Amino acid sequence: MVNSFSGYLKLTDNVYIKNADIVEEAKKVKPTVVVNAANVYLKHGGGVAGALNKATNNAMQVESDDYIATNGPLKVGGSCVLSGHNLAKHCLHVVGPNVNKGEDIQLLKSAYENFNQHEVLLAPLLSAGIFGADPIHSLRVCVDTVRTNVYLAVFDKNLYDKLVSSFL
Repeated sequence: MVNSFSGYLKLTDNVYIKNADIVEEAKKVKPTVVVNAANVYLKHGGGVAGALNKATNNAMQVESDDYIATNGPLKVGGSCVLSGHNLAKHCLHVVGPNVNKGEDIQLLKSAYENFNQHEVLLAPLLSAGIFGADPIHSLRVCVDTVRTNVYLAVFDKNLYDKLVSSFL
């Protein structure tokens, strides 16, 4: 189906990439699904999670605290679907491994498999940024795992340029 995502470069048949702030993209597009770079406790302190939560005026955190009180922590490589608040219909909170916690990078493929439960997503690169993994490797795993239509937002221009110029 035609959609309103604009300005993306096509990497493969189903993976698209743009130098953009995921918060601003979400506000403009109002996608069905925005992906959060979550941790197992849904503590949205920094990185993408801190930015998305701030954009919701902390409503994402309040909802998340209730989710954890009822259900307990997620698994590394796991996910849950919560409200998208003012950003999207839904937020898919996905836990990539955090290398700075010693977590196993093979779980990155499991993390990306959650995307296949949604026909279209706006997402960051999983395990990138403060999660400590190599973003070039994360993009490779994304391409090789996700089969649904994923629109990747990369805020850092220098990183965006490197991801494009090194893509196989």
